[PDB]
Amino acid sequence: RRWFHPNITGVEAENLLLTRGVDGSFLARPSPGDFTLSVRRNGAVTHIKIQNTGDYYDLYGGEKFATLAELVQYYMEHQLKEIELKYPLNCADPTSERWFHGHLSGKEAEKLLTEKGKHGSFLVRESHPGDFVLSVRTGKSKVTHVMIRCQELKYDVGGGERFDSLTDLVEHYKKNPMVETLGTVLQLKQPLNTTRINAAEIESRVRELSKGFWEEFETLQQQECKLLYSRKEGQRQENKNKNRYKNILPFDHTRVVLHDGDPPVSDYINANIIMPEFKKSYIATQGCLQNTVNDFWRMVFQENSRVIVMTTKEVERGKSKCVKYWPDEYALKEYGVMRVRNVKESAAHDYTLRELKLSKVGQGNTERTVWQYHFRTWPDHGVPSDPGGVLDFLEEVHHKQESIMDAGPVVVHCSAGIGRTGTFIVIDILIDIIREKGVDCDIDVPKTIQMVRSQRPGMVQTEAQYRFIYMAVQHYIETL
Repeated sequence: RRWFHPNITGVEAENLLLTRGVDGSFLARPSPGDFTLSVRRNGAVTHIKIQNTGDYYDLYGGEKFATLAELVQYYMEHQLKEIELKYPLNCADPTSERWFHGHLSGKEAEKLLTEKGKHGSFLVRESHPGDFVLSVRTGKSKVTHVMIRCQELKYDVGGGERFDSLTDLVEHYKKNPMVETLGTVLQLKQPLNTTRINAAEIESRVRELSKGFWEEFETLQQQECKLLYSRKEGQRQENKNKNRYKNILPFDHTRVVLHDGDPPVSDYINANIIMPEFKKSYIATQGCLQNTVNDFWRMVFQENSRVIVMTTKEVERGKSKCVKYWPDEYALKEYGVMRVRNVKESAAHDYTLRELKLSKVGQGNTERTVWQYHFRTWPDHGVPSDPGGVLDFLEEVHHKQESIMDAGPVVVHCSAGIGRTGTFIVIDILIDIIREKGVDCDIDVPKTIQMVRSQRPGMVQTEAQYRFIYMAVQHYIETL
C-alpha cells in the first residue's frame, strides 16, 4: 500500500509524479474525509476526487468501494475516464507504520519493550540527528539497539545494502534477520503495541488523541492491504444484481451461505458473519433491494436471528438506502416461503422498535419473534455530536438479545453495510468487554477494527466514525 502518501500537498504530488513517475504512474493522498487519486497521463497530472461521507469511498467519474486498496486493485486489474493506473508511486514516509515511533528516547523505548513487548517485538525511533534506531526485544529477556544511518536519502545498519526508505530496510531485516557477534538472532517478529490501553485510562488516551486520532486512524488504514481476501461469489453474473453497490462485496470465507433455496444460484446474500475474536456474534449486511427482501428473511430464519439493528432511514437525500422489508404495523406479509407479522411498533426518541413474528409458510410451529431496532436519528453525513443515544440503543439491543435463549447472531445493516454497520458493531464489541469485566480490562480500538475488517471489508469507514467509537466507549465508562 506504498502508493498512499499521508503528508503530501497537491503540488508535491504533481512534482513527485513529474520527476519520479512516468505515464500510468499514480498515488493517493488525503485532502475532511476527502482523498485524491493523482495520475500521470500524456506527461500531465490529473487529480481525481474520492469522497467518503461514512458509507463508502465514492470515486468521482468511477465506482464505489469498501477500501482505497480495493479501489486501486479494481482499476489496476481493469473503466476510469476523464486514465490508466499502471505504476504505484511509492511513499518513503514511515509515519503510518506501526513500528515507527518518531521522537522517542532509548530508555523510553526499553521501558515500552519491557512493559508491552515480547520475543521479536521491535520499533524504529529518531536518534546523531537525522539518523534512526531499531530497538528490538528478544527472549532472560534483552533489548538491542541497532543504529540506522541516514546517508544522502538512503538508510543502512553500518554496512551492506542502502535502502530508499525505513520500510524497505525493516522489510528486508524482517525476512533476513541480523545475527549478533555471539549468535543472537535479531528477529523482527511483530511491531510494539502502542494502542492497547486499559479501559480506566480511556479519558487520558482520548485527551492525547484530541491534540492524534488521524495518525492512529491512518496507521490502521495502512494495514488494509493485508485484507485483500477473495470476494468471488459476489462477482458471479447471477449475484451482481443482489449487490446494492457492484464492487462492495462480502468476503467468501465469512459470507452467509443460504441453504434450502428454490430448486440455480439460490445461496447468495451480501452479508458476513462477524465473530469477535481475542459472547454474541453479528451479521453485517446491506439494506435490502426489492430483489433481495426474500433472501434477507431466509437468512434471518436460517441463522435463528432474533434481533435486527437498522442504522439508516429508508430514504436519505431522495435516494433509497434500504427498501421496507417489514410489513405495516398490525399487517401480515409473505416474502417468498417466509411469513412476517408486524405485531407492534414502539417509538422512542432515537429509534423505533418493531416486534415482528417470523415463521415458514406451511409450518406454524416455526414462529419466532424478531425484534427490529430501527435507529432513525443518525445524521445524513458525519456522526452524532453525542454518543448517549447510540449507547442507550445498544444497551436495549444487548438486553433484548440476552433475554432470548439460543438467539442467533444480531443482524446489523445500514446502506452498504460497512460504515455505520461497522461503527455500531465495534462499539457493541468494546462495550460488551467493559460490561462483563468493568474498567479493569484491556481495550484495543484499531485491533478490534482490524479483526472485524478481516471478516467484512471496510468495516468502520471514516476518521469521524473512528473518533466516535472512542467517544462512545469513553462515555460508557464515564457513566458506570
